[PDB]
Parts: sequence; C-alpha cells; structure tokens
Amino acid sequence: EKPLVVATKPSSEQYILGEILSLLLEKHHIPIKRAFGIGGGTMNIHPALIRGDFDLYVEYTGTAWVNTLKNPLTQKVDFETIKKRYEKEFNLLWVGLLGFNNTYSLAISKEDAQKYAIETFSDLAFHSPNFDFGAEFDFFEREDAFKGLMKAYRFHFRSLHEMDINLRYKSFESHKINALDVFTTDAQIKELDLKVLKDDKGFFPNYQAGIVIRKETIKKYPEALKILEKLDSKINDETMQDLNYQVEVLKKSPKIVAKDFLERLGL
Repeated sequence: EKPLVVATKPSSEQYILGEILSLLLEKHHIPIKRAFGIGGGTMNIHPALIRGDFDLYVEYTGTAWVNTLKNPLTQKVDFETIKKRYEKEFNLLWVGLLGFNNTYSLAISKEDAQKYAIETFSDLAFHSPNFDFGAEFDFFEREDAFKGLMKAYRFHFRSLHEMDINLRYKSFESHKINALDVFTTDAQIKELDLKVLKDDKGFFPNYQAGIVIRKETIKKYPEALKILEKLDSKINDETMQDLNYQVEVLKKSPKIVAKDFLERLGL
C-alpha cells in the first residue's frame, strides 16, 4: 500500500495539470502524493515511472516521440504508434488526450489578420513584407524553427528581430514587431487577444497532452482509469490558455485553478 504518485515537469502549465490529476483522484478518496517539478522532465520522470516510484504524469506526444521513443520530429507524430509502443515496451498506458496541443505557432494582431485576410502561415508568408517578425534567440538557431519555416513557406519578412524570450510580447505591444512566435497554450494569447495562425503545411510537430499511467496501477485501481477518462477532450487550446492565464496573469495558485476547473466540469 502506497499513495499514487503524480509527477510533473517544472512548468506552470504542468503544475496546473498535476493539480487537476491530484485533486480529481483525491475527490474519489484515492490517496495521492505530489512529486511536482521534476528537473529534466521526461528523462528523469520516465525511469521512475517504469520502476513504480511514480504512477502517472501528463506527457506531450511529440516529447514522447523524440525522447522516449527516439523517433524523428520530421516524421508526423503518430499517437496510435505511441500508445502501442508505450504498452508493449514500458507497460504504460496513455489514458487518452486532454484536448490541447502545446506547440509553436505564429501570431499577429486580430486587426492585421482582418486587414490582410490572414488565417494561415501561407497567408502570413504571402503578406510578410508588411510584417516585422520577432522571436527569442533560440528560434533563429536550427532547422527545427525559423530556418525550417523559411524552407517550408518562403517568408519575406520586412525585418527580423531576436531578443530575450521574455521581451517578445512587450516588443509586439510597442510595435517594434508585429508578428511573433507563440506556444499555442500561452497565457499571453488571451492576455494580448492575439490571432494565432494555422500551420497549413504542418511544419511544427504535434505535442498533444495526455495522461500516462502505469498499467500495473490501472490493474490495481480500475476506477482510476474511469475517473481519469472523464478528462479526455475536456481541455482544448483555448481552455489551457485560460488556465495558464489564471496562474500567470491573475496570480491564482495552480491548485485553486485546478479546483475551480474541475468544479466547472462537474467533476
């Protein structure tokens, strides 16, 4: 007899997710131990999960694809393959998908999107001489980001600006830039009321969030599977943006954010 251990990676989004899992199981009288903010993320969570010292966490499909399964991000992330390999090689179950994808995208103002009819990356590339683009230094470094985006879409931005990751949204507000990279769950999408564009050629890989849990734990706690499945498809990108906004902008604790979310779902 030992409480089920919910692990998370160090990010604020991950603390919210860990509290959603923990509070939901606690509501059903299943004892929980929180192991939040594990340095190194998956590479240190995964060995503990296989050894039974963690029981569950929220993983992103593309992260499992590249880090645990050693597959290339230039090949489309395949959920069915992930689920099968996780069961067979690791005795781990993906419960399902929460409903959101946390990956790179590109954003502009809603006014500029309406002015130029911009909905997709290809639209932004078509109109890119009217845009000054900004991103963090790392985004300009390898083929997985800006360099590859240029090979896929033929952008001709009027200017390019690299800066500290924490200055992008501020630089957009000042008009130093008028297009930038975002992550699709960023609180700042809601805060700044940004238009997030569609990656029509599928350049950026998929990082769909889902609960990974030991099959041994589901065998011993069959009700845990039924309970956790109630979260399937309940958190789309806009919902995750809002929960992140509550923590990062409204300064609400991840635990309270998670509690209020579960209550809104009737769980």
